Amino acid sequence: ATFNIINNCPFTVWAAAVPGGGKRLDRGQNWIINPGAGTKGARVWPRTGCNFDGAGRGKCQTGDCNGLLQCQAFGQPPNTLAEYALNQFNNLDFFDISLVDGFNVAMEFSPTSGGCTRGIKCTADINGQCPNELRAPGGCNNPCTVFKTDQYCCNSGNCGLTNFSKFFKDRCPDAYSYPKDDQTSTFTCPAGTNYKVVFCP
Repeated sequence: ATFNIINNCPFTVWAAAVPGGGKRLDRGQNWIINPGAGTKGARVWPRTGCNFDGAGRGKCQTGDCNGLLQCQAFGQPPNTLAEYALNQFNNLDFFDISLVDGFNVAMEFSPTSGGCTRGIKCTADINGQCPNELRAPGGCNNPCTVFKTDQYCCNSGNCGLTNFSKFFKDRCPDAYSYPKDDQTSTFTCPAGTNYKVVFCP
């Protein structure tokens, strides 16, 4: 599996991936990663508002991963997430866009190879429309992050759509809006598919 991570936003985005690291992308720049077979628990995300020194150490306003350009850890919300697990189940990759850790930048997460043709987008103006309760510098947090209750965070295994997850779900129906939003947010492709993650598609 190859992932082509493309910045189509009219501002610099510091792509991040675990596994993969990170890369500063001006508009139109891309970054190709090649996660190992069977990678799981993986993410790709955009970061905005970054200032890094020449060693790649500093801070991002959104999606910061322990202050590194080359991420080895997940990012600080809010950050729009491309999540994937290669060869997760019955020879299928399972992939999704998640807003469970908020939204910073619009995203497409789609297969590029001919064996899979259905992908995922989240392109609404979530930052502009974000509930004031959820706003954070550079983005729009999920209520689980903000309020940290079972109702939003699903630790008990029960939860559902809430007013604040519905904000996201109405706008990006194909993305996870809350942890257990599986039924309408789980995408699959045959193992061996290649993908793209596009910021501001």
